[PDB]
Amino acid sequence: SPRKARRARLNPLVLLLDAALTGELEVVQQAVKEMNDPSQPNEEGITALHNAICGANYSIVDFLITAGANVNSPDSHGWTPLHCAASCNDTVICMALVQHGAAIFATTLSDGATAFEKCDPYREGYADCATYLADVEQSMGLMNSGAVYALWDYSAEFGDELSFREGESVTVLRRDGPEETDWWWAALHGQEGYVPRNYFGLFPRVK
Repeated sequence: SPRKARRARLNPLVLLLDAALTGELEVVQQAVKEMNDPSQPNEEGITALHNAICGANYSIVDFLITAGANVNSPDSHGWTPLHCAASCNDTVICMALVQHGAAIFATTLSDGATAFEKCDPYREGYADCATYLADVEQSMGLMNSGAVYALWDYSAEFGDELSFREGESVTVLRRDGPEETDWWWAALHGQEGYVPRNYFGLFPRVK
């Protein structure tokens, strides 16, 4: 059952997404080498990683992450790979994503929810997944000496805000600051300022 050249008139991205959804690893492997960007989305913002997650294809997910697939790419509705993993209550995938640069506080375009809030209480594994994500959220600015990793470059909009580049480590000084629920007082190279929570991961992206 090796991989083979597709029928000439079929769209390769479509075959990629189906293979990621059903579980055909070699096909995914072939597509990834041929395409320029393993994070290539269709018209709906859906990427191979999104489908691998929903299909519970652990082998394909690891391959894609290791290959550099954008673990934070949002679809047309603002759902990132972490949001999909949570809605399936798949703790193992959530962990793999978190450990490779997932933005814990990213929110969807629809209903503006975080991954934690997308856990499905109607499906099995709900308690375990929600608890993990809740612990992940609480450990930020506390664990690893209070350090979090920027997942994107950010240019301060105000002097009281902090500028930073993708991949840099930021220390969270004030987390539960009441005056700002979506920002944290932080430190980068001796400078102190506010930074948006959704720009950070517990771990850095795979470069």
